[PDB]
Amino acid sequence: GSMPPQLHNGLDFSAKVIQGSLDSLPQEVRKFVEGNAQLCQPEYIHICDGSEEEYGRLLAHMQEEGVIRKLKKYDNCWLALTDPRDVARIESKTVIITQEQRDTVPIPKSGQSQLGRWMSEEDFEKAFNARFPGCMKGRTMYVIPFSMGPLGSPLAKIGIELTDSPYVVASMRIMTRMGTSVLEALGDGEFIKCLHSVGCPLPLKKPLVNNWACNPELTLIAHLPDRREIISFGSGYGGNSLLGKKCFALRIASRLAKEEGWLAEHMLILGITNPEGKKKYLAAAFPSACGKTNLAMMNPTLPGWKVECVGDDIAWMKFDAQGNLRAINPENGFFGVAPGTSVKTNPNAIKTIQKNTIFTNVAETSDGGVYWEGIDEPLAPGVTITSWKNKEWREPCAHPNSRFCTPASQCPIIDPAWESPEGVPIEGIIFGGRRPAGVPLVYEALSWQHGVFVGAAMRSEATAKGKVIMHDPFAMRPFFGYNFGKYLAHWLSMAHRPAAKLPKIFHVNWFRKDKNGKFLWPGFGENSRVLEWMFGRIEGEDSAKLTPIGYVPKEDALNLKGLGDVNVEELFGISKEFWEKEVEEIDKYLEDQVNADLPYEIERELRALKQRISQM
Ligand SMILES: [O]C(=O)C1=N[C]=[C]C2=[C@]13S[C@@]23[S]
Ligand SMILES: O=C(O)c1ncccc1S
Ligand SMILES: [Mn+2]
Ligand SMILES: [Mn+2]
Ligand code: NA
Repeated sequence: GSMPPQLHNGLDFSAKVIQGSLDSLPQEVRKFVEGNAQLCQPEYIHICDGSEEEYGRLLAHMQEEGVIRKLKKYDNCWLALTDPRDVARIESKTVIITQEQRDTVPIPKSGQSQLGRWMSEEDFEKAFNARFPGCMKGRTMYVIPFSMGPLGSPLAKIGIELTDSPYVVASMRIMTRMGTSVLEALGDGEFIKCLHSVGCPLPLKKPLVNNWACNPELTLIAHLPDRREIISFGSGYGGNSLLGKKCFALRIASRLAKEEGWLAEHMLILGITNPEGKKKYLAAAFPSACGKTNLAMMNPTLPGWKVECVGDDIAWMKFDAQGNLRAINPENGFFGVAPGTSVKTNPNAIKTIQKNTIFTNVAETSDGGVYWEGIDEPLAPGVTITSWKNKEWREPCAHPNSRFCTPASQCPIIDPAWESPEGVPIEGIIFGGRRPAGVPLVYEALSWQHGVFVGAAMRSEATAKGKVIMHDPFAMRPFFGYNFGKYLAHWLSMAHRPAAKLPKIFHVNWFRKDKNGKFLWPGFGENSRVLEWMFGRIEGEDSAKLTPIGYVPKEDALNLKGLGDVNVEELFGISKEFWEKEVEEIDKYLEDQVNADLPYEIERELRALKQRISQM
């Protein structure tokens, strides 16, 4: 873009650019970069090109400043350890700004909304002014041009993230498509404006802990959908700082999707091929605490079946002119929870993460390897462990929210269409939650409307003493870009869309325990048997029986060959007393939390379920 006019010498930042050119940027890109540079006062501006050279040098530099360590056991893998105050998304400091609160969250009947956090426009200007002026003093402002989705896909959308964190740059290179080709594709078009800062201008006013710059007290993750802006301050943690992911691809994206006729959801996408050489794509939404990544990369136990991964976290879906629900994975990598990852739980992840992968808050072995709880692999004596707190270890060795951040292209079961610009046709949508009692292994919704209800009704046992069953509709509770009632209405409207081929909707539960606490289902790759049943159902097979909660596998329909005796009686048991309570808790929840914005059809599904249960 062109040089700003000025009476002095404070507005044109061209002389501080150390890679790239303000002149070569599209006009609105320069205005976004230069205006924030005027505000944040970085020492330098680096316009990222996405090259391997850039990446390699940025890593080595972080290595030089003690901010990351090379993991010598592996091929180009790296470890970051954070300030223990900056380890996770902070929901209570995550907000969406709109003129009217009701556009962002429903106004609850009696309680506080659990479905979002609204902040007023005026409150946010004050909060911004108290954080961003001068915040990058002494630092480089990196400019990251990025695409969500395959470059050029009709479903893809472009952002520009400004950040003062090299860690965010490196991770965005993995988790998005980043660099010069994006700028060239963008041209004079529109882009989501993403501004991030760790909130630690130099000279530092407060102690730097573990060489991890952050500002926990002023952490604030804000979304301004009307301005097409995401503005995030004080956290380097991925869900807070990698703005393409939750901020853009769920919060901003879900609101855009509502307005444009598509869906942005917290779903994995997998492709499954059966022994008859037929392949289907499925999407699944489980709470953050559950195992999307494991299901998306499942190694099936059933012979002749194959599972391939399109994505493990976020799906962008649009019914096309032909009525097919086409989906893309808008991301470029996997930002997976490391603990619990083993050759038994996810052998394909184990394979993926030994090259070109950045790990955060895991333990390090003395031979330059990684360790965490649940890795389920012994260490040779001699090999010692440094914890994620940078101390010798024999409390966990890795933070429970520690991560790997790995390229999608490296997954040995990555689907051949995982980057196809047209997306993949979704034929089933799976909801699920961790339920120790009452809820069967699998059931199928009676209708589209019943299925949307099933999404809305999702509950799951929270990670621990005492247990709590929390609501998490569509697995979107932390992620709604707008009023949940209106999101319900948007999903319900798909039934009325000309030509739409509405996928079958299922609900799963791998967690049911019997009368004495015994797991009723062995899980892992045996979950391929559930996927088999769903596959058949989608093909029209007569393999279901009706129950009050929906369809379940009829007698002998579920493939149990090789498993022995399975207590299907208890696993598929439906208790009237459990379901009476369940429907009441769902009622109370929807009435309070959705209130005047609850669609008629969802109230009707509630009444119908109540009625079916009453007739048991
Ligand atoms: O089990 C368990 O855990 C399960 N199932 C189904 C679905 C989902 C889960 S977790 C989540 S989160
Ligand atoms: O909380 C989430 O669902 C999540 N999913 C993937 C990667 C990071 C996060 S913060
Ligand atoms: Mn997620
Ligand atoms: Mn309708
Ligand atoms: Na560190």
